[PDB]
Amino acid sequence: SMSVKKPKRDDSKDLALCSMILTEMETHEDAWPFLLPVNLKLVPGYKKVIKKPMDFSTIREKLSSGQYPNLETFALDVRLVFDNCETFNEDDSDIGRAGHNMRKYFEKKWTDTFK
Repeated sequence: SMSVKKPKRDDSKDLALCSMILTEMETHEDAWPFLLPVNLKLVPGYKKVIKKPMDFSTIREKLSSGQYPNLETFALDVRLVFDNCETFNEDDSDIGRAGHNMRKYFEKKWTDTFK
Protein backbone atom coordinates (compact mmCIF):
# COMPACT_ATOMS: atom_id res chain seq x y z
CA SER A 1 0.00 0.00 0.00
CA MET A 2 1.10 3.69 0.23
CA SER A 3 4.76 3.92 1.45
CA VAL A 4 4.68 0.03 2.19
CA LYS A 5 6.49 -2.12 -0.41
CA LYS A 6 7.58 -5.77 -0.67
CA PRO A 7 11.34 -6.16 -1.34
CA LYS A 8 12.49 -5.24 -4.99
CA ARG A 9 12.78 -8.45 -7.25
CA ASP A 10 15.64 -7.81 -9.77
CA ASP A 11 13.94 -7.55 -13.20
CA SER A 12 16.86 -5.98 -15.08
CA LYS A 13 17.70 -9.22 -16.98
CA ASP A 14 14.09 -10.11 -17.88
CA LEU A 15 14.27 -8.61 -21.44
CA ALA A 16 17.38 -10.59 -22.28
CA LEU A 17 16.16 -13.79 -20.79
CA CYS A 18 12.68 -13.63 -22.58
CA SER A 19 14.70 -13.04 -25.86
CA MET A 20 16.72 -16.21 -25.17
CA ILE A 21 13.67 -18.29 -24.49
CA LEU A 22 12.03 -16.92 -27.67
CA THR A 23 15.21 -17.86 -29.70
CA GLU A 24 14.97 -21.39 -28.38
CA MET A 25 11.27 -21.59 -29.33
CA GLU A 26 12.03 -20.15 -32.83
CA THR A 27 14.71 -22.82 -33.48
CA HIS A 28 12.68 -25.88 -32.24
CA GLU A 29 11.87 -28.28 -35.07
CA ASP A 30 8.16 -28.20 -34.27
CA ALA A 31 7.98 -24.33 -34.43
CA TRP A 32 6.97 -24.24 -38.15
CA PRO A 33 3.19 -23.76 -37.60
CA PHE A 34 3.92 -20.74 -35.34
CA LEU A 35 6.77 -18.77 -37.04
CA LEU A 36 4.48 -16.40 -39.05
CA PRO A 37 0.97 -15.04 -38.81
CA VAL A 38 -1.77 -17.37 -40.20
CA ASN A 39 -2.74 -16.04 -43.64
CA LEU A 40 -6.30 -14.73 -43.05
CA LYS A 41 -7.06 -14.57 -46.80
CA LEU A 42 -6.11 -18.18 -47.39
CA VAL A 43 -7.37 -20.06 -44.29
CA PRO A 44 -11.15 -20.28 -44.09
CA GLY A 45 -12.71 -19.74 -40.71
CA TYR A 46 -9.53 -18.28 -39.04
CA LYS A 47 -10.45 -14.65 -39.10
CA LYS A 48 -13.90 -15.14 -37.55
CA VAL A 49 -13.10 -17.81 -35.05
CA ILE A 50 -9.68 -16.64 -33.63
CA LYS A 51 -10.34 -13.31 -32.03
CA LYS A 52 -6.68 -12.56 -31.19
CA PRO A 53 -4.16 -14.10 -33.64
CA MET A 54 -0.57 -14.41 -32.30
CA ASP A 55 2.67 -15.91 -33.69
CA PHE A 56 6.42 -15.94 -32.82
CA SER A 57 7.37 -13.21 -35.37
CA THR A 58 4.77 -10.84 -33.91
CA ILE A 59 6.03 -11.59 -30.35
CA ARG A 60 9.61 -10.96 -31.52
CA GLU A 61 8.69 -7.54 -33.01
CA LYS A 62 6.72 -6.55 -29.81
CA LEU A 63 9.69 -7.65 -27.64
CA SER A 64 12.23 -5.71 -29.73
CA SER A 65 10.17 -2.47 -29.68
CA GLY A 66 9.23 -2.21 -25.92
CA GLN A 67 5.67 -3.27 -26.25
CA TYR A 68 5.83 -5.76 -23.29
CA PRO A 69 5.55 -3.87 -19.98
CA ASN A 70 6.65 -6.92 -17.95
CA LEU A 71 7.53 -10.67 -18.24
CA GLU A 72 3.87 -11.74 -17.51
CA THR A 73 2.48 -9.92 -20.59
CA PHE A 74 5.21 -11.77 -22.67
CA ALA A 75 4.08 -15.21 -21.26
CA LEU A 76 0.40 -14.34 -22.01
CA ASP A 77 1.19 -13.85 -25.76
CA VAL A 78 3.29 -17.06 -25.94
CA ARG A 79 0.37 -19.03 -24.28
CA LEU A 80 -2.10 -17.31 -26.68
CA VAL A 81 -0.18 -18.90 -29.59
CA PHE A 82 -0.88 -22.38 -28.07
CA ASP A 83 -4.43 -21.71 -27.01
CA ASN A 84 -5.29 -20.53 -30.51
CA CYS A 85 -3.68 -23.65 -31.96
CA GLU A 86 -5.85 -25.92 -29.71
CA THR A 87 -8.99 -23.91 -30.66
CA PHE A 88 -8.49 -24.53 -34.38
CA ASN A 89 -6.65 -27.85 -34.76
CA GLU A 90 -7.48 -31.44 -33.77
CA ASP A 91 -5.13 -32.99 -31.06
CA ASP A 92 -4.43 -35.89 -33.49
CA SER A 93 -2.95 -33.75 -36.35
CA ASP A 94 0.61 -32.75 -36.96
CA ILE A 95 -0.13 -29.08 -36.05
CA GLY A 96 -2.19 -30.11 -32.96
CA ARG A 97 0.70 -32.28 -31.67
CA ALA A 98 3.22 -29.53 -32.50
CA GLY A 99 1.32 -27.14 -30.28
CA HIS A 100 1.21 -29.48 -27.33
CA ASN A 101 4.95 -30.16 -27.66
CA MET A 102 5.83 -26.43 -27.88
CA ARG A 103 3.68 -25.49 -24.89
CA LYS A 104 5.44 -28.20 -22.83
CA TYR A 105 8.88 -26.99 -23.98
CA PHE A 106 8.01 -23.32 -23.18
CA GLU A 107 6.57 -24.03 -19.72
CA LYS A 108 9.70 -25.88 -18.59
CA LYS A 109 12.06 -23.07 -19.79
CA TRP A 110 9.77 -20.55 -18.07
CA THR A 111 9.87 -22.40 -14.68
CA ASP A 112 13.60 -23.12 -14.89
CA THR A 113 14.51 -19.53 -15.81
CA PHE A 114 12.20 -17.56 -13.43
CA LYS A 115 10.64 -19.88 -10.67
